[PDB]
Amino acid sequence: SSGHTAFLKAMLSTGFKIPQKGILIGIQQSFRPRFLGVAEQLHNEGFKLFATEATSDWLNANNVPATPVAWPSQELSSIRKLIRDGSIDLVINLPNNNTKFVHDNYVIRRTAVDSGIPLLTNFQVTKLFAEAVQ
Repeated sequence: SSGHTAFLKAMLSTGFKIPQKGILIGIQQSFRPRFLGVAEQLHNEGFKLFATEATSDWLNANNVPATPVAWPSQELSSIRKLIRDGSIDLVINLPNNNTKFVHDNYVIRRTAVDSGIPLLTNFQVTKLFAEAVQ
């Protein structure tokens, strides 16, 4: 494979650029309790949050606004379309053992990297990305 327009634009970046638009949130259902706090914090900082339907509804039900998106396999807007037109400039995709979503998660991570979008796949990092008031 190769990278294209989105990727080249990323190679022109400085390295200090911090996401501003929206954040796609992908997490295993069972990890919801611990993540809610980080989500709320990201929201309270001006980020628009996007998540797969079930997760988006859970977020909203817990005072954290979020827009639902469809799983690539179940194509609710398309994740690639959002990443493609700049609505999502950061992707949080943490481990998920659900067989039903393993490929979708692979595809989501690959789409982010292919377009030079920062990808957070560890909760530690993600955890500080929010507290840092960043």
